[PDB]
Amino acid sequence: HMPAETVRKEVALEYCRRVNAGELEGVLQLFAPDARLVDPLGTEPVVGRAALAARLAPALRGAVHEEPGRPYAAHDGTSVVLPATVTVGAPGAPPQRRGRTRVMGVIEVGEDGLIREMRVMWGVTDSSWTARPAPDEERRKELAREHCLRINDGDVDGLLKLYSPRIRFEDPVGSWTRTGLEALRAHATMAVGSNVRETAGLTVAGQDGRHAAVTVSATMDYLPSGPLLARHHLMTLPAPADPHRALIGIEYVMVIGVDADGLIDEMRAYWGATDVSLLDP
Ligand SMILES: CC[C@@H](C(=O)N1C(=O)O[C@@H](c2ccccc2)[C@H]1C)[C@H]1O[C@](CC)([C@H]2CC[C@](CC)([C@H](C)O)O2)C[C@@H]1C
Ligand code: NA
Repeated sequence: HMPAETVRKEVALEYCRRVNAGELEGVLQLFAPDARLVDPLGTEPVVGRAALAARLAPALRGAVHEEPGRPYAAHDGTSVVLPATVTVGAPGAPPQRRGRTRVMGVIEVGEDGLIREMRVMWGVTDSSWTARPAPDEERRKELAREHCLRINDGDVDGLLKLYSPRIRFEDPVGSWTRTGLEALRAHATMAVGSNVRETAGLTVAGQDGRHAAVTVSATMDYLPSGPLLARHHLMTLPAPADPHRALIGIEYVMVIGVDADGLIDEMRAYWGATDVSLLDP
């Protein structure tokens, strides 16, 4: 039996706390012995505690500081996503030569609560270490926001133009994969019919020429989603007295992957029961 959503959220924030405390050993104890770290996306994984120590020690020596945002869960018993800002320099650099990077970390926690995998999404356009251009990263972050805009405008035909016929999507992570534009059309049609509104917060790109992610605050009519969420352990609040007036709120992170033609061919949404609220009335 897998760690509760709130426990996985605790582990993600604890990682930041132990990094911040400068505790190399303490940090390492949070990871499984054979854990994998990918940072940034589009690099070889670091594998195992010896390798992780080699990777983290220089950052600890550079007084790395991590300022976490809000964590998001999933319905897979394992995943959690944490936006953060990370500041660091060479050992003993003044603030002048410390760079700051916006990231979103994806962690997969084991049954015992230890981190099995960590993938860190951030692009050059998310970091003060460089002003080099990366038009592709910007394009992908824009596409993530454009999804929300088209849903909000009720423009299902428009939304589908962003997507590949080969689109695989999963909502929430830990459900199942749906394939194809007609499935996306049905999902989007249900969203629009439920008065879904998707308000985007923060974006980051991955450095793999493929990924981007956006934080989203959504609302929608309590019916029909609420009773379905309740039945599948995704809404643990009491039912509203009048389901016809109530709204559901969901905080999530949407990760997208973009193909060789600039179309979105992968989409995942990270949220769980602890990310779901009820606006009643
Ligand atoms: C049936 C539809 C809904 C849905 O998938 N699910 C659901 O109820 O129950 C989940 C579920 C999961 C496992 C088992 C059974 C049910 C899942 C299928 C959700 O889908 C919506 C509306 C289309 C969209 C809007 C934004 C977004 C993220 C919140 C995502 C980026 O599309 O989800 C919100 C709605 C709660
Ligand atoms: Na930059």
